[PDB]
Amino acid sequence: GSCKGRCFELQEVGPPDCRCDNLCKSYSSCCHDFDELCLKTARGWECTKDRCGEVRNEENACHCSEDCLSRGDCCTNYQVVCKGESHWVDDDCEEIKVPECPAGFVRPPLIIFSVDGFRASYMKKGSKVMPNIEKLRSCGTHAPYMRPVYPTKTFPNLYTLATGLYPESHGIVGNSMYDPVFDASFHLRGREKFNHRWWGGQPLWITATKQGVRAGTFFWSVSIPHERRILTILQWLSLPDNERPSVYAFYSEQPDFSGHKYGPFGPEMTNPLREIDKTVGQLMDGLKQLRLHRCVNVIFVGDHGMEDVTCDRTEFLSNYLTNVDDITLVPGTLGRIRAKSINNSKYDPKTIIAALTCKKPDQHFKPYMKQHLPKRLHYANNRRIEDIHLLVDRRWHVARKPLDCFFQGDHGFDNKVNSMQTVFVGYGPTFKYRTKVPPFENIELYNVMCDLLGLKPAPNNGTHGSLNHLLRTNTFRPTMPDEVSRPNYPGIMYLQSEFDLGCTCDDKERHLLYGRPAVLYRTSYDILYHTDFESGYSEIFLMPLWTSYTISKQAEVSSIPEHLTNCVRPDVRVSPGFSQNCLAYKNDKQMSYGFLFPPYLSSSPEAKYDAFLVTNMVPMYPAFKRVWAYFQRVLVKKYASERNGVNVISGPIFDYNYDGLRDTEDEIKQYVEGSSIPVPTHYYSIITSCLDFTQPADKCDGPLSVSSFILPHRPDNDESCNSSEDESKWVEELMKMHTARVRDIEHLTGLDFYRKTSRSYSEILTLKTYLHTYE
Ligand SMILES: CC(C)CCC[C@@H](C)[C@H]1CC[C@H]2[C@@H]3[C@H](O)C=C4C[C@@H](O)CC[C@]4(C)[C@H]3CC[C@]12C
Ligand SMILES: *[C@@H]1O[C@H](CO)[C@@H](O[C@@H]2O[C@H](CO)[C@@H](O)[C@H](O)[C@H]2NC(C)=O)[C@H](O)[C@H]1NC(C)=O
Ligand SMILES: CCCCCn1cc(-c2cc(=O)c3c(O)cc(O)cc3o2)c2ccccc21
Ligand SMILES: [Ca+2]
Ligand SMILES: [Ca+2]
Ligand SMILES: [Zn+2]
Repeated sequence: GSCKGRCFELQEVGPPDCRCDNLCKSYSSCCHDFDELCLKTARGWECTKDRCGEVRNEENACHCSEDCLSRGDCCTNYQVVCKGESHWVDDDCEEIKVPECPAGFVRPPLIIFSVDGFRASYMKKGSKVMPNIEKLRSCGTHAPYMRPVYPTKTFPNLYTLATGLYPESHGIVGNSMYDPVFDASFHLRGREKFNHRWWGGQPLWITATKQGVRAGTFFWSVSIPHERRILTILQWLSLPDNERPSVYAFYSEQPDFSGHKYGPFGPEMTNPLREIDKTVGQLMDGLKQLRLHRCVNVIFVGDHGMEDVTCDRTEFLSNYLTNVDDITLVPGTLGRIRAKSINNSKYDPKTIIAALTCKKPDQHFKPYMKQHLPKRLHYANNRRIEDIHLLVDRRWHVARKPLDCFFQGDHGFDNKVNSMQTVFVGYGPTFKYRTKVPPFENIELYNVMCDLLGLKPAPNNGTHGSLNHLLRTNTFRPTMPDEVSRPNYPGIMYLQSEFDLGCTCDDKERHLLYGRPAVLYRTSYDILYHTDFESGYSEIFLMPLWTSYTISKQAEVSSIPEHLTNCVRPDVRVSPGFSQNCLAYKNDKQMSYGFLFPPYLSSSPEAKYDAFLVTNMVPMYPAFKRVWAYFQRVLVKKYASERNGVNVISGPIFDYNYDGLRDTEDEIKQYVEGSSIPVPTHYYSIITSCLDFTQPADKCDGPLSVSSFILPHRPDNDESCNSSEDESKWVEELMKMHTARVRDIEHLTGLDFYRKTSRSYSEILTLKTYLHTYE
């Protein structure tokens, strides 16, 4: 019934003994004396010279008594003021080669310092307003920025951070959520968020406790001031080895709060950024007091950035739809449209998005069926994610009615938007000294954090080892996956006369730079060699899985000879039974065909004939052919001209269940008419070259540069409002919106790339997780 000596305990209490927890206020279960005993504030949070040696007065917020550090409740500045010790920030950075921890510490403790809406750019704008944060960044390990997940909202990103899962896998797909199985709605305000049914995956505090590592409460009630959070964590860290947690978490509502009201770049942002730094100096001044400042690994990390957004730049559905009253919309920086199923006869998904498509000359949102959203967002495979999505342009909002400024800043946009980028910093013995690392995605932190705790990570969407360059120790050693299916290498097995495919034609080492892609599923494929390209032909999918070729910088482009314009030749190396039939494409009136290796980049007039081989043909819609033709005839040579050659790996992807995973033969829903030939949901291409552009791609002795895409194989070009103009106007913009990581293609193909490079597997992993933003 009382909180005496019970304040901020870690005791797991189901009913009934009343509560003194860090979250007792959010639950309303605080024992009554929590405010007086636990939420002390008297005499502030910093020692003054007059308070030094003071007799202990329990009522003071913190203590400057000589018994204070025996009790572990000194103000964080006790030794600075009282014992004449230097502020951590004023001390010069010294490398922490080994963790200098008290005896009995089994693990280097870990502290996660989370900050809401910390734009990556704030770091510069504040080298002098954030002296403590800047010493952690300069002397520890830091990235220029960290990519948040989409939606770039607080809960999806904080839980992604806790799980290493995309929102669609852990289920916090948004700050607000309807779940049809539950018939219930989740909101940032309410007690529904406290129900465990919403929270999938395995968050870091569960991974640790299940493995015998104790955790402090990652969640703080807002009524608990930040200073008191720093004192509690510093107090948990003084507990005996039995009770002492290994991992801790501090959260700041700032600067998201001020970035919302005043905007991201207001001069008013400064003092928020300074308040945060003082809370860092309190933690590091606190840690140094405990002589834990060279023992604890500290992570400074945000959830998302802040963008200039005002209620003035708001598109209203009522201007595009007829029955805005028969729809539910999750509004703002992203759109989700569901049917108000009651009074909802007229609601038809197809009519809705047609009415929202390219209706205004400068439409600041695009409709999207979730499945057609860019694959790099991985935002479709959850029942809480509505089919209809509105991808809103940065700096804009979407709302139902004009009747829905108080805010100059907001966020939630696409996660490639630079204003949505956030910060990561690592400081401590397991982290690297004075070291910098490339921007990485926040789905990879979970593995690093398990590593820093010696925890076996739960299955997640990070690529374990992609971030080993962050750490001096706690090494996780990645191993290349093993080839499941092995390639058959066919020869001239059959005769041109044995083929009755209805295919007609007026016939008459350099390309596999980084080794053969591994096929990591059970199938039957043939490596096919040609002058200009190499391919792995799926006898199951009657198409190549991968097609690899190299186009040098000086390469010439050539037109399709008009006598071969509709030429499809039969490959003697592969069975009539394991080949497509041109007849199918004739019958299929909406389906046409394309080629993985472009005939435009043939090396000779004679070589070009290979490009017309039936084993290089794939189902392509006439609308997509516009996109692919442009990429093949124009952009490859352009990339080669810019990057001093490029190796290219193109192919099909099948993901009708939009799970981001290779489709099985049964998962395929669309085939060519009367054919066993599958229609891909997307086409991919991996474009690689030497990061050192003075070295051609084929003679590259160092790091690699890649850009990749997963272009959607759509029967129309309605995604492109400028599709009517020349492809010079729209194609590349489309391909930029569907930038992809090689990793993302590996999942969608079951293929493993870069297995035969000169680089370490760690580097290559880092390379497969890279996403070319074009921002
Ligand atoms: C009102 C705000 C100040 C706080 C909101 C807190 C809420 C999001 C947090 C508080 C307790 C959290 C759960 C707790 O850690 C136990 C686990 C079990 C694990 O398997 C999945 C996650 C889960 C349920 C946490 C979910 C988030 C919770 C409810
Ligand atoms: C993100 O991680 C989850 C966790 O593994 C992946 O979902 C699992 O995938 C495996 C492999 O196919 C299945 O055996 C599991 O059944 C899946 N999860 C569950 C709960 O069943 C998910 O595929 C990953 N996402 C991506 C895009 O790779
Ligand atoms: C290794 C994992 C690191 C992530 C830590 N992490 C902190 C959360 C947090 C804590 C609060 O105290 C809080 C608040 O006081 C007000 C508010 O609006 C939101 C708030 O969220 C949070 C939530 C969901 C998943 C993860 C989380
Ligand atoms: Ca990954
Ligand atoms: Ca799939
Ligand atoms: Zn947030």
